[PDB]
Amino acid sequence: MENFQKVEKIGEGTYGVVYKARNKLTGEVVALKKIPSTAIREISLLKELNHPNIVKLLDVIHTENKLYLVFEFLHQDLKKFMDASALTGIPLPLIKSYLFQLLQGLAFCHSHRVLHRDLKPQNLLINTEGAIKLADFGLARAVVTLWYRAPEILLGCKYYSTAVDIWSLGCIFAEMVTRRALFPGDSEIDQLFRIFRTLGTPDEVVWPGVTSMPDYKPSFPKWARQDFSKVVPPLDEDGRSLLSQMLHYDPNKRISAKAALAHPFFQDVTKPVPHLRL
Ligand SMILES: O=C(Cc1ccc(OCCN2CCCC2)cc1)Nc1cc(C2CC2)[nH]n1
Repeated sequence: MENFQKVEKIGEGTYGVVYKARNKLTGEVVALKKIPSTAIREISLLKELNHPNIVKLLDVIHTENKLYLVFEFLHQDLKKFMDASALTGIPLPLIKSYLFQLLQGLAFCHSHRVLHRDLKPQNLLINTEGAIKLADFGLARAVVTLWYRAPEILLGCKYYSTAVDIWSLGCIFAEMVTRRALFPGDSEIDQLFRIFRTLGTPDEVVWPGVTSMPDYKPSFPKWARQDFSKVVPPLDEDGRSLLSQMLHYDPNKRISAKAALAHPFFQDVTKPVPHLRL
């Protein structure tokens, strides 16, 4: 750590403090996260999971029982960008470009059997060139917001799949379009009931095996499903169809990142430049 000069506090992550810092030898500006042997090995495997839509893990430093993760630095996160764009809304071609790029990043990690598990706007990082990148990939395996949590996790599935990331990204896509969180739960039951109130209480018809899940209760209220036309106006039919497939209850029916990239919604995808004031 004597090789780094702290510049400013980026924020407080799930694991520890994140600083913007300067590497004293290379002159490199990085993000430094201050955090068992199985953790060392899993984190070391993440150093090889390189993709243009994944924030680069430059180095892993284990000293005096403290673990430091050195990452590529980006100037802005999507949460702050969405707040800054609240009055006008993020233009649809930019939303579409960001969703396309995030799906490319997920398709890559998922092809390597690596899940994010905790996607949220705060860990999606953006630059002046129009890129968007996933941060904290694979750290979950190695107040916390529930808004993006998949229903199978809320229902107590211990062995969840890559579909949990598609659910989180669908929630984020809806929030970029409407300028409001889709399911802003403030407890696990409030989160689950908000999902049920919009998508309908799940049953054996739409989700075989749901009633056998660890935290499923037959006493859950039974709410009717709402039309996506009410949920995400003014999104077009291609976007609503894609979002519906990213929000399927059954993780097995939920669209994969690779199949989502082929969706007609992306026929006219482009890579616009965001308006960024740094
Ligand atoms: O999280 C960001 C975006 C960012 C940048 C600078 C910020 O400044 C923070 C507070 N300052 C105090 C005075 C004014 C504002 C805040 C957020 N970037 C990251 C993260 C990572 C790796 C995953 C670890 N890489 N890049």
